[PDB]
Amino acid sequence: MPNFSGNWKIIRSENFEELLKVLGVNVMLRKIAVAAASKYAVEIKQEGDTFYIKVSTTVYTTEINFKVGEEFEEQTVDGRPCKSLVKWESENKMVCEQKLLKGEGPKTSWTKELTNDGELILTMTADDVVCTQVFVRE
Repeated sequence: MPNFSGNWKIIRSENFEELLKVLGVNVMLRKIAVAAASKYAVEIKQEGDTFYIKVSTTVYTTEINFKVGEEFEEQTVDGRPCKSLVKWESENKMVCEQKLLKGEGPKTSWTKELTNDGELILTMTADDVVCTQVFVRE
C-alpha cells in the first residue's frame, strides 16, 4: 500500500539556505542549520486524511498532528507559530498554507508528495523562494 506512511531519510536539500536567508536567519546559523539538515528524518503515520508526522534531526524533533481540511497550529521553519491548513493536490500530494498567528513576514507554505518511484518530496516556500528536499524510505 504505497501511502505516505513510513520512515524517510533525506538525500537532497536544494535551496534550504535561501529559505532561511529569506526568513532573516543570520549566515552563521543558516550554515549550522544546513549542516544539521543532512540528518532530517521524517516518520509518517497516515490513516485516511489524518497525519502524524515526526520530524527529527540529530538534536531536535517535532511531531505535528493534522487532518486534511482542518485548520491546525504549527510553527514555520524559522520556528514562528502559525495557523496551518492542508489540502490534497492529487492522490499523494498535499499542500499546506501557513498564516501567522502574531507578527508579520514572508508567505510560507509546504507540500509533501510521493513520486511514482517511491521518493518523498518536500517543498517549502517562503515568498519567491522554494526549497526542495527529497527523502527515501529508511
